[PDB]
Amino acid sequence: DSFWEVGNYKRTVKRIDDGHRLCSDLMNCLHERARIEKAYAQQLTEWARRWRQLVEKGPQYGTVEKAWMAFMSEAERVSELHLEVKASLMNDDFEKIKNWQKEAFHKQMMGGFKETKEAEDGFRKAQKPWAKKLKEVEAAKKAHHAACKEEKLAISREANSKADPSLNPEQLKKLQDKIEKCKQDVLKTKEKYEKSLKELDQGTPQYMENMEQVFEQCQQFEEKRLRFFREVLLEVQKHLDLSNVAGYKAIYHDLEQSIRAADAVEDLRWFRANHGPGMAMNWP
Amino acid sequence: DSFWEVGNYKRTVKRIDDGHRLCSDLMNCLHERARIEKAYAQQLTEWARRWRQLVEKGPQYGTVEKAWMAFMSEAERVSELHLEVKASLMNDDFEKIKNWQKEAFHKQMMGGFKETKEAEDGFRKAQKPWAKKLKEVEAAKKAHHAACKEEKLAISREANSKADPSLNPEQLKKLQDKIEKCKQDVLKTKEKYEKSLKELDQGTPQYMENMEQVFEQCQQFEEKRLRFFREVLLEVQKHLDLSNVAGYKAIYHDLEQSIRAADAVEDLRWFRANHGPGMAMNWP
Ligand SMILES: [Ca+2]
Ligand SMILES: [Ca+2]
Repeated sequence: DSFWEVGNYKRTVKRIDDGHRLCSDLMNCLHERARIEKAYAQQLTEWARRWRQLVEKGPQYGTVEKAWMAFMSEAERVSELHLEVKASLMNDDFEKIKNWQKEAFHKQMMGGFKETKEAEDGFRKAQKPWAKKLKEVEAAKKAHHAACKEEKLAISREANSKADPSLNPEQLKKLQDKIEKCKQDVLKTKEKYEKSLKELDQGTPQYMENMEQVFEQCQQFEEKRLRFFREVLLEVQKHLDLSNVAGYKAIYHDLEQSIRAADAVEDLRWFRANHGPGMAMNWP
Repeated sequence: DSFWEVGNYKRTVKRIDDGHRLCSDLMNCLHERARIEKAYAQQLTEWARRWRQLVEKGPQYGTVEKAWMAFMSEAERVSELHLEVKASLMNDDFEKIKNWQKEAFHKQMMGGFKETKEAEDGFRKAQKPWAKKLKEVEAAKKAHHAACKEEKLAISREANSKADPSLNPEQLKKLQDKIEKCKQDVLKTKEKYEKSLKELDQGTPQYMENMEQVFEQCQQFEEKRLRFFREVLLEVQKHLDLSNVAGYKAIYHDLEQSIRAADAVEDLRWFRANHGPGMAMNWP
């Protein structure tokens, strides 16, 4: 089963479809990654909505409160970033691939892709001849191998009959000339076989040349996809990369500052003035 | 409403109990955030496991199959950084608060922190000599404010008892005693409501003293907690920041590298040699 075996070009043709399917796989892949990012963002948001509420209603006041409260903002900000990845993966990468797909494969009226049919017929036309001059070069192989086994009979039937009491000038003759319609026949086919075999090696270079034709045509098509894949993945890479986004760092620089603004004393001074000895008192 | 109003110290005392609850709230807050970080990593890990298989058993081959495989790596590595966040939030932040909480609030087996009573009883204590005298002054208030109306009750019995059928002198002669004896009381009563009111001011400066003495305790306790939130929050802030890890930038360098490593031309050669014309063929 080598590429040259009549009809083994099927693998090359199979690749045109694999191409379209790989396009869909990659879309699903990026889509799944998008749903995941969105899920993380949504959770961070729920957490932020939930704890901003709980902290506000709880007995925590002052700068320590704000400090605590800054994390809800941090959570919400991270969420946004991840929704940007989701957006990028979807509106950019996903749509890009979806369009490349529709622009590279076209439906055949009957069903299937034109570029696949185009390659299928190309390989047929290019192999049609060499194959014909093989179906017979294969049939002339049986006509011979059927004699090189039919000859072992005229020699076998004359050895089994050579030892029998019911022999006659006739029965003994119906085995004599048979070793001719075989011996002189085997050579008769030994030429049929040997001929077409050389009647094939004179068209073999032509056959290879035509197959290279169609094949190169397929490599050109595959090349466009392989290259398109590299371009796309490089963009998806930059989309997922939050490790270099200055905006991401800003979130935490801001977070810290808030946490530092936390001034205990001031919070205590407040409590003394609004709930402690510092309050006004109209004595008796 | 004022803090100096007897028993209003309750608020300063309730703060103690609240301090315990805030430690717990902050714990669950970090805990939930941890759950979310783990969810994300969990999800990124399934995606990678799923797509490493789909690509391996898929028709994508060559350098491009690895540029694709490179995103599963990114997924697995981002995931680890996140299980690292959870690990910190739980093993470090949550536990740190969990120690500070328990070992700072001596919870008395029966029910109630020994730190609360310390202030509860301390307040009752400092507010006894005052709540005591106030009870005297108070009782000496509705007593005099009763003698002032006691005489004005009899004066309406003498001057308002002349239009009665034949007045009996034996009565008016002593009916004027009622209106008189009253002033003898509004003489002493007025002297008590005024004497006690001074016995009240001879303790006010001492009252406030003992009172602001306990407050300061409570303040300094609350201050322990507040400063502690500032310290533990600065630590959580760090743990959340993914930028704080070098390997983070290394993930997208390694991703980019692999992708760039994708070569169309190269990948094609391989196909031609493993499925195309390049293949070896033993001709007939
Ligand atoms: Ca304890
Ligand atoms: Ca304790």
